[PDB]
Amino acid sequence: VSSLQTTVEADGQSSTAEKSAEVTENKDGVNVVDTIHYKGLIPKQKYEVVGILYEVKDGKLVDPNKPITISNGTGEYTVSDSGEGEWKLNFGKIDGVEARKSYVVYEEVTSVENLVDTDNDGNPDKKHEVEHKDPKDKSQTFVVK
Ligand SMILES: [Mg+2]
Repeated sequence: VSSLQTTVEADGQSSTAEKSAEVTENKDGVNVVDTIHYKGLIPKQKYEVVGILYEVKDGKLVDPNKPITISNGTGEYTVSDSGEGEWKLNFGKIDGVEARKSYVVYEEVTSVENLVDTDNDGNPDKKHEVEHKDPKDKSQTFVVK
């Protein structure tokens, strides 16, 4: 049993569940970072992260097949001893973040090792996969002025 909660930071402005960060169009691009608060991951195991930034309007993806940007971060993430903790994914300074529009971060977390036995043969045969893909999550959304 596992989950991710995520917090987007756009040009130093952090979103919350209550209130999305507001930024001005940057021209040099908007710096986008996502904090991944993970729960119930397998302790001490290595995972890979794919973060995806989408344009969003009224809690629906505008163009779900055309992400603004995709980040793989450092390429490997280590779970805490408790299975709960935080990782930070940098997207970098992102072009195509436009005035009057909102953007939401989606996250996919996948174990490096097979950790899930799906057929009860006693051997893990599947990677552990956890995601947070919520287009209504203010915590993952920022607004451009
Ligand atoms: Mg198996």
